[PDB]
Amino acid sequence: QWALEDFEIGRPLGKGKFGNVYLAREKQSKFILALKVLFKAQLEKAGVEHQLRREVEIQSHLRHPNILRLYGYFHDATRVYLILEYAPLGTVYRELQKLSKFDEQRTATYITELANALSYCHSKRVIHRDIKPENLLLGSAGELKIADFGWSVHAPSCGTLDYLPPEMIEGRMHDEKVDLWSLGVLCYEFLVGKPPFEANTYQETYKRISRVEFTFPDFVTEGARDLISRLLKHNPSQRPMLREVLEHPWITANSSK
Ligand SMILES: Nc1nc(Nc2ccc(S(N)(=O)=O)cc2)nn1C(=O)c1c(F)cccc1F
Ligand SMILES: O=C(O)c1cc(-c2cccc(Br)c2)nc2c(F)cccc12
Repeated sequence: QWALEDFEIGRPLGKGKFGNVYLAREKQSKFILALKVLFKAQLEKAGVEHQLRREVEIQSHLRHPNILRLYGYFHDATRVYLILEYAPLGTVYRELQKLSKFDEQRTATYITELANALSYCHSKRVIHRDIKPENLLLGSAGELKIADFGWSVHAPSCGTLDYLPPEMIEGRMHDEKVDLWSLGVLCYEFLVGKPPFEANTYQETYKRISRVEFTFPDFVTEGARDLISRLLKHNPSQRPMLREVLEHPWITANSSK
């Protein structure tokens, strides 16, 4: 079905970890795509083979304009290859380093696209549990696309803690409401330029998250402060639904259609 000899490899798009993502073209069709090349050696050592097979399983079945498509896969003597959709405008992470922060218009648009992709995800019981600017790509029309379903499982079932909710950092039972916390973290970071629980240590970030310790800078408007505060609740049941988020007055007044 799939072999390396079917693709013309180009420029690197990102580096790992388990390996790199390269720009590639399918010889037979001239289809431009992105080839994630993971090394079997590193994947063992970490014991992620079950998780990756789980990711690929989930990601290949999903169909949404705000979820990055996985077209297929293959493997050789030492590497596993993922055939991904190529997002031409790069990462939201890189965009945020460039602009430092985003306006209300851009933030509400990204939050709408993210909530939509998450509603679709939850309607198939899939919980992402890893939404972060490094895992968000931008399509040719600048539309947001969720990219890494590595740490995703079926609800209700590590690096920097910045986007994880209290129930997850404490090891407790967590469900769909975990992704609603991530949304609040992202909405804050888009407007401020840094996540609300950021710190110089993991130990301190853990304290900040468990205690829900965030302050808004002066430029954060009332509407943004209301949506973020509602999302950043310790009790998961106290967080709103995705329907409520899409219908928030700050979202409806700044988003797009
Ligand atoms: N599948 C995919 N498409 C893109 N598009 C893209 C376009 C330009 C750039 S840039 N400005 O040169 O760094 C980067 C990516 N990335 N991508 C990935 O899997 C990917 C990812 F999710 C995270 C990090 C790196 C990646 F490579
Ligand atoms: O035994 C292998 O060759 C092997 C295969 C895969 C793999 C195959 C299809 C889809 C996906 Br996702 C992964 N992964 C491996 C791995 F992660 C480590 C060692 C061997 C394999």
